[PDB]
Amino acid sequence: PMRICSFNVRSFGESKQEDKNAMDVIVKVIKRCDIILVMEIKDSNNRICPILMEKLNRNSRRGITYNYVISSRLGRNTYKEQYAFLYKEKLVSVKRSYHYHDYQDGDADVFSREPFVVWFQSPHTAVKDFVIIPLHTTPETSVKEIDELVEVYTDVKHRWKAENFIFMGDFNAGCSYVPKKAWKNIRLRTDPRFVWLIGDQEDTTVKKSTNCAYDRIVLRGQEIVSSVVPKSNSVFDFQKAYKLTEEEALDVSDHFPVEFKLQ
Ligand SMILES: [Mg+2]
Ligand SMILES: [Mg+2]
Ligand SMILES: [Mg+2]
Repeated sequence: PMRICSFNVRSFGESKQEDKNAMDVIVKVIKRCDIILVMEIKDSNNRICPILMEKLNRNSRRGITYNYVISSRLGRNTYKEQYAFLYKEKLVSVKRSYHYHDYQDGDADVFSREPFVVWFQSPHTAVKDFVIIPLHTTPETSVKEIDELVEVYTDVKHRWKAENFIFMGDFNAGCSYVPKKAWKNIRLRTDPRFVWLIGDQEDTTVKKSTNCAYDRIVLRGQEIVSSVVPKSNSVFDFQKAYKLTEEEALDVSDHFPVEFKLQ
């Protein structure tokens, strides 16, 4: 069974490479996953190659090799981020990737960080291919941004043959950003063909004082939905798993990763 993870790593820049403790936790988290979306990559050179070197040192299983695809730098101006997908080479490959663009009226309007959509081929799963649409919203505009994910789904269906979709990332989908009353105006929730694997009662925040399901996974496509391994869909508490204190865990990230498994 293949594990797919999304992980918001707070400010993953050159500085973070120097905290060996935090970096070792991040590597361990990645090593549990066959595909992992990493968000908040911030660098104008290369942080994604150091990570691959680190992950490919034990050249183990004569081939548990990892590769990556990374988006362009996305934002309004000086403040840019990248989405990266790290994946086990021998288990999946990238068929195509593109940056969503709204050809109608306002062209850079809704997303500050346009989804970097990636079409994966997966010869060993029941579902032979799927598309991952990642999103990292700006907190105060999460209602609109999450809602607009149905327009990305439409665009991808027009462009590619694809039937199976995974929407994942940091939607900021809780607490004061997306209150209970606002779910009514989000088509990604009110259309029930979209299946939510992380529910509104989950805690994706490392801090003990907060309990919000900021990070999410949503599927569409009857094939992929019915291929989810029962009980696999969860928050991975890396703090409890590696016996870290709150301070050590906050050095890694402010967010826990979310994940599920596919048959
Ligand atoms: Mg942040
Ligand atoms: Mg945030
Ligand atoms: Mg918490």
